[PDB]
Amino acid sequence: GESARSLGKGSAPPGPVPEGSIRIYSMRFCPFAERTRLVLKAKGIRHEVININLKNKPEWFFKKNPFGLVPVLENSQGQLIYESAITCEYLDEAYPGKKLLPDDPYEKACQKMILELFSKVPSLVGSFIRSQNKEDYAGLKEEFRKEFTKLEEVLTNKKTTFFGGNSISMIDYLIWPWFERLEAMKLNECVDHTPKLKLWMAAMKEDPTVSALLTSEKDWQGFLELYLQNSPEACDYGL
Amino acid sequence: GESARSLGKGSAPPGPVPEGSIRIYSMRFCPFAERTRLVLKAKGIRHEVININLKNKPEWFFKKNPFGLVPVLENSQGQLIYESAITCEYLDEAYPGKKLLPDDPYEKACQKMILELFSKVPSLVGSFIRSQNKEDYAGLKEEFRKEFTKLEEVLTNKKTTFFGGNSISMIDYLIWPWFERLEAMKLNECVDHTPKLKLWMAAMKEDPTVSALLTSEKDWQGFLELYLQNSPEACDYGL
Ligand SMILES: *S(=O)(=O)Oc1ccc2nc(-c3ccc(Cl)cc3)cc(C(=O)O)c2c1
Ligand SMILES: *S(=O)(=O)Oc1ccc2nc(-c3ccc(Cl)cc3)cc(C(=O)O)c2c1
Repeated sequence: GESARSLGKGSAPPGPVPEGSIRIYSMRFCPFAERTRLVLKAKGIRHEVININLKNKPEWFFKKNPFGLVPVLENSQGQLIYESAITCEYLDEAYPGKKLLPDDPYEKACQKMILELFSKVPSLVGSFIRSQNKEDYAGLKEEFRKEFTKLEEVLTNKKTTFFGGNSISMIDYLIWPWFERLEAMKLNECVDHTPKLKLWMAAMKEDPTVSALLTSEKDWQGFLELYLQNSPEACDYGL
Repeated sequence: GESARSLGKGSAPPGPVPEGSIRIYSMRFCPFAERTRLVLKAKGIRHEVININLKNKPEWFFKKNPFGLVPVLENSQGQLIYESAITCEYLDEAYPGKKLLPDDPYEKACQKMILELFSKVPSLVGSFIRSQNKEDYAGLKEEFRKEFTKLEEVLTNKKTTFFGGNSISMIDYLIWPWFERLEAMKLNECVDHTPKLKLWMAAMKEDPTVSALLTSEKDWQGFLELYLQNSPEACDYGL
């Protein structure tokens, strides 16, 4: 439990990444970094995690990513890779095991097109934070439904359980972390008129990788409570 | 000249793409679609162009891309690919000739990270359109310089003429179309304190692919004049 505690302002910069492992600079409740962690787990990649206190960042972390954002991968050769979708594609290419992206140029482009379709959803988390009452909440639900109908159309067209076929693949993991938090946001009704999307969510929760990393509603709310209180302890909720 | 004229509202949907060619739905002055055209030319890919009148779109074009945006690739097998960066990566993978993206997972990720670094520049075209006087213009220049300093740092770190090395590669073509329009926007002073970036621009203009597709300042201004007048003839400036 204690080894997961975040590194913040004044922490010593970590040592080199050992041969045979890759490191991810992450935060336990960041959906972008969850993408990378899903991919690490799905591909069976040996790794270490350093959590970053994003409310109280170490100065040395800007040497890992000049933008100060997680996720960041660092390997034994000293190479640094950031931007969540880039870290995921890098891992899929650089490591053996289950290929998460198809080899076919067209089918890979399709996955990336679905990812572009999804692009408005992460910024609706900001809309969620700024929603203060029942009227804001009604409008927010409508904003989520609008985006979710687009994803429903993809699953209708394909007639598969997942966004890349009948097997879980990269695209599913790239979109999953925002769906993971719907119940905690009280936005689970927004999939009510998207039945294929609703079944997709149930199938995702049964995926061994997703299940291994899933954070409970209570933990989501614990984190959120502290994060909106602007606590430097938010990132270490539950330790 | 006349074959380049755009298809608009009421035009007949085009026939199938012939075997041996790929089609791009484009517009002659769209920088996103210029990315794809640069890649088609650089890789020596046989193709046909259908220009879309973006101020007066054919209803059938939404069957090619539900979002109604260029570029869109359509091949002889009926597959449709859109989103400019996706069309480019697709072409690099699907076709023979010069590989524009490196094979190495890390160096490919680096190109994509530079692309993410560039992400604010296309939206500064909107800032440009909304700039109405000399005070707005001063602020606009400062906004461009801020982004350009980030790219200057990439070239300083690498000590190469281009963003992916000493040879032109995918990343250069992905960012080029916005730099092509700097002189016409009267923003060429914004590279004055970024000397490596300024030399990059001069080297790009000498690239045979870039040179083959480059549009003159006068044509840029012709298009812009008509586009801001909201003309349905803007897209066909010069015919
Ligand atoms: S910060 O840590 O720099 O960035 C950040 C990380 C994670 C965030 N998660 C949420 C969130 C968490 C739980 C629930 Cl139920 C809803 C939303 C929100 C935000 C945010 O934008 O405030 C996060 C920011
Ligand atoms: S529209 O055609 O749907 O989209 C579109 C295409 C191209 C644009 N080009 C410019 C532009 C052209 C020349 C110069 Cl000097 C500066 C800017 C602007 C815009 C825009 O956002 O208005 C374009 C829109």
